[PDB]
Amino acid sequence: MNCMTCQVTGEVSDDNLKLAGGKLVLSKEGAEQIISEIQNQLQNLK
Amino acid sequence: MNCMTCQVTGEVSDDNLKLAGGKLVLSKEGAEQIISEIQNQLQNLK
Repeated sequence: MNCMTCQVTGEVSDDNLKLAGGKLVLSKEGAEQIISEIQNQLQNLK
Repeated sequence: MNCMTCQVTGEVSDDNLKLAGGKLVLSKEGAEQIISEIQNQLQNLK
């Protein structure tokens, strides 16, 4: 048996987040704004 | 064609960052740890 858990921290959420692959270019502030979107999706799905 | 720049902020970097994809599962704290890795890749090549 297995479950969706964080490989970097070990936390398990029902709304769980996924690692990057590169659909569009962002800078330092763009990437952190994606993490605002990602952490907001974990907090409540849009 | 055109230069690489942030579509979310408008900033350009020499080691510019890229959007999500879905490569492995993380939680809220794991995804922000990827932000630490991402912003560190941009910051270590200036």
